[PDB]
Amino acid sequence: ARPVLTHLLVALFGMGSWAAVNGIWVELPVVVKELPEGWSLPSYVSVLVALGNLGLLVVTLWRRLAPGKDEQVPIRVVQVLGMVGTALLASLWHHVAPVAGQLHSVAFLALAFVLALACCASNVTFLPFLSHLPPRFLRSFFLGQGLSALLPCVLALVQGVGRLDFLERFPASTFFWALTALLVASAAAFQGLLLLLPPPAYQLLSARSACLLGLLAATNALTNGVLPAVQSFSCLPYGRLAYHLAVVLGSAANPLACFLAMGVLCRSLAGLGGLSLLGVFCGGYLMALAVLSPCPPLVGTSAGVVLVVLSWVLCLGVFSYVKVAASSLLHGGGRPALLAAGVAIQVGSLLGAVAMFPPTSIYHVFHSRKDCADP
Ligand SMILES: Cc1cc2nc3c(=O)[nH]c(=O)nc-3n(C[C@H](O)[C@H](O)[C@H](O)CO)c2cc1C
Ligand SMILES: Cc1cc2nc3c(=O)[nH]c(=O)nc-3n(C[C@H](O)[C@H](O)[C@H](O)CO)c2cc1C
Repeated sequence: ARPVLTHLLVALFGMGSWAAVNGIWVELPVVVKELPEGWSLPSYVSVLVALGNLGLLVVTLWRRLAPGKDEQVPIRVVQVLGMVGTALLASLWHHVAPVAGQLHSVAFLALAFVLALACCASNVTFLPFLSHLPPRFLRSFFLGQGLSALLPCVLALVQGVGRLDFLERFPASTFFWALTALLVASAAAFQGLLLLLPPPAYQLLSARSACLLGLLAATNALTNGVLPAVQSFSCLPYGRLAYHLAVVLGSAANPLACFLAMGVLCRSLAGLGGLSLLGVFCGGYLMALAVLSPCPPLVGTSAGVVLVVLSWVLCLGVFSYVKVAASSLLHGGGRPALLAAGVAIQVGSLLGAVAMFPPTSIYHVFHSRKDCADP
């Protein structure tokens, strides 16, 4: 009866989805300076988030053994897991211990693994719950899910991450406590959304429903496995302004794509194929730039900064739009159709991360750049 309030509440509910991982990733530079691992930490966090897909195996087993039980119990378990994990991370992130003879960060990595589990279960737990609503709220859900990534980047901007050795404006404790506040707000918004709602076969093997799952898997394998790995190697040779602009504008291109989808939405499979193609084009240009990390073409000229920022903006916006559109097309099916859309996203992301591990952590194909020097 009150559509704007429902839009706001579903937006906040969706915002509290992937905030912990998207905050850890942006905070990595402040933490790296103290931990004994060094700059090998982004390859540990990646493997942890890839292994976190065991939350699906637990959600499925609980949905099997308890067949007709309630549907809001996994949502609340995931929310409490996230809140308590972020509090414990804010409290005990700097404890090291000798494992295998080497000093290692056990508390940081264990809590990152728990948060990855919660965030991976959040998909197959939160997304199918929107079958109780008209399809115009999937777009608000995804807009909030994009704000989930946009807000920590602004927080790291205010903190002063990446200023080059200056001392930030506040330590990592304040950052993780702000993340805890975000997660509590999301839990309260979902509790209100529960008060707002009234008291209570041939498709899976079709070609039209496989053409959408393949698109979801491929676009998510690109956006969630490869770009987080080649980001710095692509953007760093062009300075500190290029890197900051690329990061912030790529993070802000998701909510704007979801707003544009709120405006007009595509519904033909061929249009989504074309959009995915023009996104893969830029996604491949970025990696072709990252392979030549020492000296890419057009370095030190104002053309390269623009040509490397616009690629990130275009890629992330196009893929977010295709995700929103394909998910809204599969909503006609039910909770079963929506459940299929989360599993595909997660399988694609897992395949992307597993495929990106060997070029990055085994053979070292990309070569880093020494600061204040032009090789
Ligand atoms: C290392 C890493 C792995 C991620 N994996 C996923 C993922 O599997 N699925 C997902 O929806 N988002 C994942 N994200 C976040 C994804 O970009 C997220 O949808 C947007 O950040 C906010 O929606 C990941 C983010 C990072 C930094
Ligand atoms: C795997 C890896 C990731 C890196 N990530 C960043 C980064 O995110 N931001 C950055 O400024 N430098 C990054 N660097 C470069 C790092 O800052 C560089 O080694 C030091 O500046 C050299 O003193 C990275 C280097 C490596 C090897």
